[PDB]
Amino acid sequence: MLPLPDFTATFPEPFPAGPHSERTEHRLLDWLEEHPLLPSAKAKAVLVNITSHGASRTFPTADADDLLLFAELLLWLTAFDDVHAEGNGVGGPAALVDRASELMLVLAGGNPPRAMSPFPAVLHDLLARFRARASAAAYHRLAASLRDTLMALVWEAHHVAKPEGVALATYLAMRPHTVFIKTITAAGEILLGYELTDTQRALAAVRNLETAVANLAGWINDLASYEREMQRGRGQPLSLPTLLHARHGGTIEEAFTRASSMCENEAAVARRGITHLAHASPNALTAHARALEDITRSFIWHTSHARYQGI
Amino acid sequence: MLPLPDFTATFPEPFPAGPHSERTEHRLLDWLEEHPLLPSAKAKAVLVNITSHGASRTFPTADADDLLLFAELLLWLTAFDDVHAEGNGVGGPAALVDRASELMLVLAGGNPPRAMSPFPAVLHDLLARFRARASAAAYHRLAASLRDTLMALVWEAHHVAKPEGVALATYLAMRPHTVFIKTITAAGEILLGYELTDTQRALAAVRNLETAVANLAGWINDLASYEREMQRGRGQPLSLPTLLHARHGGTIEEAFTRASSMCENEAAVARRGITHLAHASPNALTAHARALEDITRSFIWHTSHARYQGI
Ligand SMILES: [Mg+2]
Ligand SMILES: [Mg+2]
Ligand SMILES: [Mg+2]
Ligand SMILES: [Mg+2]
Ligand SMILES: [Mg+2]
Ligand SMILES: [Mg+2]
Repeated sequence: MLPLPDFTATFPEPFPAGPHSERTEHRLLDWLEEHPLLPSAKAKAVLVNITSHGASRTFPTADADDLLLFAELLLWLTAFDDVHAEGNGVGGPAALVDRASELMLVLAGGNPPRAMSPFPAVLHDLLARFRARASAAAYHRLAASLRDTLMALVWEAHHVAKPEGVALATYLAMRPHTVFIKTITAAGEILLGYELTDTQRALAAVRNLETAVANLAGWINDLASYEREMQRGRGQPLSLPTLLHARHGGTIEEAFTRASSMCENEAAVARRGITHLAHASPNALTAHARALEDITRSFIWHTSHARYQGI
Repeated sequence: MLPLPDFTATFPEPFPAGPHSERTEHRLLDWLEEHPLLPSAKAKAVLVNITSHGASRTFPTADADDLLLFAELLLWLTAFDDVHAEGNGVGGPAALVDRASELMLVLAGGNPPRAMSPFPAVLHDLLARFRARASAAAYHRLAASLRDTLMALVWEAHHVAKPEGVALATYLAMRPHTVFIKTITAAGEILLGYELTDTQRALAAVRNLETAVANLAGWINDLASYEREMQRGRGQPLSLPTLLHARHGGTIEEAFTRASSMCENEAAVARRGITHLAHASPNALTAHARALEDITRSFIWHTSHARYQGI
């Protein structure tokens, strides 16, 4: 069972998906035969599916080409998380640090030594295509979001063995960086062809909406992933219900009820923020509100995927 | 003894120091009583001295105010390295990861939870003053350089216990990030009031000079710091002579001879690169060549300081 959040009042189904979902899924499989990032063909098929079909919901406006770019970056990042991070790879946190440091060198520019992992070179190519498409500031924001995620995955890898050693407030601030929401949005500004001034980014209305969408994305993933993340060998995962259970005692069921209330409140904040920003102003504050709405709908959609709940 | 590199033909003494060296040293001590980053008053005095007097050589053009900003950032970063990183702090690599993750949150923007270390809040204030002074792209480059350094300090902390487990080529690519040269230069573009186009940064002449200055800064620090870094309890440090000694066998003296040859060659490359770029073009390629020359002279200067060789 486990109580789950109900978004009917804030983000009702269905979530619009754009056209190019099945082509993207095929062009992603051709790309991956050219750059094998996943060991298993089974794992590859599930991840290619949720990425392509999820990307259709994240950016319904699209362009079959722009969509494939974003889908390739998101699959690259998720595959890296799944192969190396969260303790999935051997060698402990130290091996992830070595892999993350190679990627930092790609991000810093100026040809680093060749790596025997394929992830650095793919990232190099992906960043090249995004740099050509984005403004200078927009690329920098994409690159920053990725640098921050790498530090946060290193952080997570040092705490998965003892999730109870993490304070709830630290987890809530770190989780937006491990759920990739900042990279998704920075990629969205590029591909949807808009960009906010640094003064607009400082607006409370803009920050409060971005915070609520980041919280909601991480928390719903935590709830949707808890059973799968649990069925592995290790104990409780480093995630929201585990920390609420440690904080309040009681049962996991009551932790999920608490988390589900947290998520519904956060969805209400996000809905109200989308309405404020969409009620016109600069066209950049709209479009951004609409970009964040579709990103949010796609995160709610992907919790029903096989990657999380099987059948 | 230990053979050391001779830069007389490439970067002869003396190195010009600007005027405001002693005021900066006093204004730094007043700042630190307001924000204690160093435990000891002895440690504080040495570090304030080399930072203020070194900063006078790094940016002779100056402005007593602009100089104090840069000096505060460089002292903040060096104090963080000295207190938490390279194994100086207890709790192993994991404690440094937690401290670095707090700083990543400062860099990402949007108020993280309050930390009980003072380093995050000082960084928050320092970044605020640099954002007001720099262009949007220039601030982003400063912030990126700092993100990259944090990952590289985390990397170093995972390898100091077994320096021989590091390949020479990996160390050479990582060391520019732990010697802080990229932050120094990005701060210089801001404070000297210039900035390169992304196409200029791609010029071979610009990249080859930046690489040679980064190599030289890290390597001369390695050689100057080897005796001090050795006199601690642990064995050989994670640094150039240690890795050359492991690569070639032989003696530490022959490793230092090899490293000294590497440094003199690199200084010759840097000198030739400074001449090419200074021979006019856009005024931005000059000034940059001159900025890098002064940065390089300051790194050579600071190897004679008490922080490295005592008396
Ligand atoms: Mg993860
Ligand atoms: Mg996962
Ligand atoms: Mg999950
Ligand atoms: Mg160091
Ligand atoms: Mg040191
Ligand atoms: Mg040193």
